[PDB]
Amino acid sequence: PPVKESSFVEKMKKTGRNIIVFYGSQTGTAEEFANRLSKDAHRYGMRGMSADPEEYDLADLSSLPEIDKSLVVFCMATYNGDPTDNAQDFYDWLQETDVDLTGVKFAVFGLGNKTYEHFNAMGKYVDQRLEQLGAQRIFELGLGDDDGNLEEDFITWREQFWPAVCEFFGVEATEESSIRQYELVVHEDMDVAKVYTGEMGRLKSYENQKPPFDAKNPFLAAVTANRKLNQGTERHLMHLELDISDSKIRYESGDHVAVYPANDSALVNQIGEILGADLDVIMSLNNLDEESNKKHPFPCPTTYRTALTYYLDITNPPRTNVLYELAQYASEPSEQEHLHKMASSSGEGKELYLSWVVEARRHILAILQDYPSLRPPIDHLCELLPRLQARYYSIASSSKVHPNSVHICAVAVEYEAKSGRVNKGVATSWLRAKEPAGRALVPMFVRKSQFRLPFKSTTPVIMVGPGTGIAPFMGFIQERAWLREQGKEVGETLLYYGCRRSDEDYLYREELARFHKDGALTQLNVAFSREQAHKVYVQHLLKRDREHLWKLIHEGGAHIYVCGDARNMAKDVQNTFYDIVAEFGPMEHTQAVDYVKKLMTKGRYSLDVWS
Ligand SMILES: Cc1cc2nc3c(=O)[nH]c(=O)nc-3n(C[C@H](O)[C@H](O)[C@H](O)COP(=O)(O)OP(=O)(O)OC[C@H]3O[C@@H](n4cnc5c(N)ncnc54)[C@H](O)[C@@H]3O)c2cc1C
Ligand SMILES: Cc1cc2nc3c(=O)[nH]c(=O)nc-3n(C[C@H](O)[C@H](O)[C@H](O)COP(=O)(O)O)c2cc1C
Repeated sequence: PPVKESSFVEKMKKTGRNIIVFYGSQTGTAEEFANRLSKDAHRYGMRGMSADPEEYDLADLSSLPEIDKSLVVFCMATYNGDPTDNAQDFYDWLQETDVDLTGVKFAVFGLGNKTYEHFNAMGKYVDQRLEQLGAQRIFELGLGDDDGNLEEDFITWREQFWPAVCEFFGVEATEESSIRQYELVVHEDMDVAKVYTGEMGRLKSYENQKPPFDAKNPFLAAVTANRKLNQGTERHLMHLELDISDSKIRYESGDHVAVYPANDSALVNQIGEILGADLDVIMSLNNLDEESNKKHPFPCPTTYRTALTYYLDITNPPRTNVLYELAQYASEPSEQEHLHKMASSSGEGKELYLSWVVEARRHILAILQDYPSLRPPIDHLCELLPRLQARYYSIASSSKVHPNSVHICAVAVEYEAKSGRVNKGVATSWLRAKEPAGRALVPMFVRKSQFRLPFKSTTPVIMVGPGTGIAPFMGFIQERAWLREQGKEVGETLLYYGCRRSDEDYLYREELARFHKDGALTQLNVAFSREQAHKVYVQHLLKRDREHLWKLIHEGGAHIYVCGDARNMAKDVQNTFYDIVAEFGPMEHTQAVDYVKKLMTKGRYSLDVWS
């Protein structure tokens, strides 16, 4: 229960703001969009501020009309058909309230991914609900699809949004001058005890650990084990064990473990070297808006090296506003023009951004090397880069068997980018380098999920997780085996797993064989996709066992679980379940779909997919 800030409307009145942009974000994408819209206000004679709804009480929206030409914008992401954690309060409020929002003007931009049944559910709800409550829409709902290109969807919406705002309120495009949000303050003689060295919350919080641990106060768990899971050399799949003893962290199979990684030191050093900057300068970036709660873009004071290493994202392709602001620092005309045009909503500038930056997966260093005239000051770059996010992993262990250890099953990311270089996954490269052996510590925390084994030990379980999708099921199988050892009555436990070849990347091969031998796994159905000319996938095995699965589903009350790739595997497995139901019900495809979607609402078809 966070302590709410005082009314955001009064803050707007006291600081001359007429527009406030709220963000529902978990990976920081909606947060950036909000900040971008907020900063935009200035270019149209208005003044905005972005804000975390969790820190506020949206009921004060009814007071917003008290400000002339006032407006509120919501940039909301959706997660599993639900609101972001930080937007749950606001969501619950929209449902319970009956407050009259007459006079309130709003606009909504939703961040979603079409590869989901509930595409932009949050953005759609917020947009619809504010209207039901009496507020009037000032611009159409935005539907950003992260499966195509979200950045482009924002550009398009934004380009139309402002002219519509200006026309309704009768304001002009007062043109654009580079404006810093922070001021640099170099520190020449500061006590080392006050310089952030990578911690996420309070100073020295990593050195002096105190519970409870969470996203703002992660627990530095020792890496007790880090072994290679795959047999061959095509790729690198690994199994790590994080010791959470004395952390008091609670967890259950199905939960996720998040880790705060460190960027590649070489990459950090090269960025500093190409900019001719001294990365060991101790400094702070202080907000020019002395009223804002966001005093720095990241924990300060600190060195540029530490910022680029633990607080800043220096690997993902930079967004258009970043390249736009950096353009001023490119001394070669043609290069200044290419960067400037990256923010176009159409044409060659847009196409170049999509192919040369996004498709080629060029990170900031690559751009600095490919456009050699671009030499921005390090301090402004640090202000522009997005924050380094934590990465989530499906805990591969059962707390009933390993209450003081959190297991991770992950594939190391390393690929040839069309940018011509080899790109390395931040968290996995970092995880892979951690050696059991001070100790190898990993800053982490647990996030509870709704992916859970049936409450009743007798309820049948059908698990589908090819590749790394196996990771929560190792926890499930462990727990189910443990239940049998405790004398309990355990229903059928079926695993449908898949890999390329039994001698290449069959994860947990020995463990799964043991569980099967001992009866913990009623069936171990493995699809080896490359051992023959045609592909053999998990859904092929499900179709093969359609008769039995239907019996378990329709008569046994079986629970279905699907983990892994959400792009193709999940949809294909879902389609196969449609076919099974349709044939054995029997019923028309349309009803089969409803039947399966119903199982999802009744908690009997759960997902843990990602891209
Ligand atoms: C809820 C959830 C559960 C997850 N569970 C697990 C898990 O249990 N095990 C696991 O291994 N992962 C899991 N992940 C994925 C994990 O969170 C990270 O996204 C993954 O490990 C990569 O992170 P990274 O920092 O190593 O790579 P990053 O530096 O974050 O880079 C990731 C990006 O690289 C790009 N990329 C990757 N390959 C290519 C390529 N070949 N060509 C072009 N672009 C490419 C993509 O844009 C990808 O988004 C899960 C993710 C979520 C959201
Ligand atoms: C675990 C997970 C679940 C998601 N579930 C949904 C969903 O149900 N619907 C949707 O439209 N998008 C979904 N998305 C996509 C996000 O809404 C989209 O990537 C958004 O840009 C993230 O914004 P953020 O960085 O501000 O949190 C999901 C993404 C992840 C990683």
